[PDB]
Amino acid sequence: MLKKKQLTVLDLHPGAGKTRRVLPEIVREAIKKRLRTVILAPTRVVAAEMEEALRGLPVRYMTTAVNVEIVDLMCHATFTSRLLQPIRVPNYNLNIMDEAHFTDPSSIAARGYISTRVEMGEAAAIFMTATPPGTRDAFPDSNSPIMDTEVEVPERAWSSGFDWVTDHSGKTVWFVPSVRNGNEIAACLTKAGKRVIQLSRKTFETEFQKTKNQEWDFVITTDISEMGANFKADRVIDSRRCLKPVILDGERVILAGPMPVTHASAAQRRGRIGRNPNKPGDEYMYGGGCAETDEGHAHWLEARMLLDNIYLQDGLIASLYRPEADKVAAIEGEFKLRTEQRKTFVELMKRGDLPVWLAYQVASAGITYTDRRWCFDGTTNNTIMEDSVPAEVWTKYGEKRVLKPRWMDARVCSDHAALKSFKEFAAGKR
Ligand SMILES: Nc1ncnc2c1ncn2[C@@H]1O[C@H](COP(=O)(O)OP(=O)(O)O)[C@@H](O)[C@H]1O
Ligand SMILES: [Mn+2]
Repeated sequence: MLKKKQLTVLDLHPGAGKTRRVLPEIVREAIKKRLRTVILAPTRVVAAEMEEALRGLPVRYMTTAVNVEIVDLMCHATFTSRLLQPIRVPNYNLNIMDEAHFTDPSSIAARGYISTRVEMGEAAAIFMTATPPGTRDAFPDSNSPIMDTEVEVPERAWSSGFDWVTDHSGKTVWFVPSVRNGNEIAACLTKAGKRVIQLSRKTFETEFQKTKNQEWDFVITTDISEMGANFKADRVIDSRRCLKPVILDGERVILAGPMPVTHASAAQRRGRIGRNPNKPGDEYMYGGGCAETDEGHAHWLEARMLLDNIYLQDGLIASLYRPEADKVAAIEGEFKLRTEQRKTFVELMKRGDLPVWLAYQVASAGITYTDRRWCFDGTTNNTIMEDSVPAEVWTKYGEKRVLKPRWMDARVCSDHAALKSFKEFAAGKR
């Protein structure tokens, strides 16, 4: 697997031991061969788990998530961020991506960068995932048999007709299509006397610990838990539905759907259970079919925005990883920014915590990071609502204004927490 100019897809079925058994073997061999190696973990939670699997081995943990060399370990997003910034990144001879199905824009971009370096003959790479891009198998092998049942799954509060949900006496991981939908289901379950933990992208690294430290009956989670999150559960309830960010008329981003998940997403959701060879009969209840909803999904356009701004060699631009390259229609290099606008782009995404697409619109317009006039001078149909009335903030000048951004990205106000963060941004508070 370790030879140069080779990209290996390590696609053992879920729970087969890719992360805990195969990975340390790979690391020991890479150290013996003096290969400069990067290990890419999807989340800080997984990075901390990897330190336990890699205990003893000389690995530099480039994250504060690990309380503790020619092997570096960092998060997917950190790798892509460092490539975008002036910071020097080693030309790693061996690039290991764990949970390489992650569809975050930074993860897609990292796969494009790594796979291009391999294609140029400069490096080796190992992509670890049970569900490579394009998988059509929602029901892969597992360590113990799974009971699969197609069934109508509630997506709103319910009173009758779903007794099977609450009659269960084990622990359930329930994949919902959005934070707001999960809030409603959570409230309904809590009213029925269940103890519920909710997880989403921005709360995961913090709230996941409650699944170890607290008694719980349900974990209500968005698709973030598709990325190596381990639960001691015996049932998965899968709405089989997700929101799809879509760029409309090249001018705005909406959150379309909910709509079907990909086969890979469904397989990863189901793959939370059936992982213990000593506990057969975990249950997977699924509420819809699968479809290729990554086609036209904004994350792959946003990956091209990132990759267009990563230096590879002179003027060349890395391509997306071939199996996922057709999921976006874009002109190669069309998002490349000059030095100063690229710095603004990066700052809008990191400190600004704006979605990639929105950060690009602002930076490519020549706006500097601290200049928030664009948050207020949009068209009337770009007005953002809070509790059914136009949302308002005090500008950094002390004037109360309606939030009406020049470019509208639905992800800045899809839940209360997102809106709170964007209001603070519009006010100049970060
Ligand atoms: N902390 C742990 N202690 C013991 N076994 C674990 C632990 N975490 C995961 N496992 C088990 O180890 C096996 C392999 O896990 P893993 O390497 O994560 O599989 P994969 O990466 O192929 O999905 C699975 O059966 C999983 O349930
Ligand atoms: Mn794994």
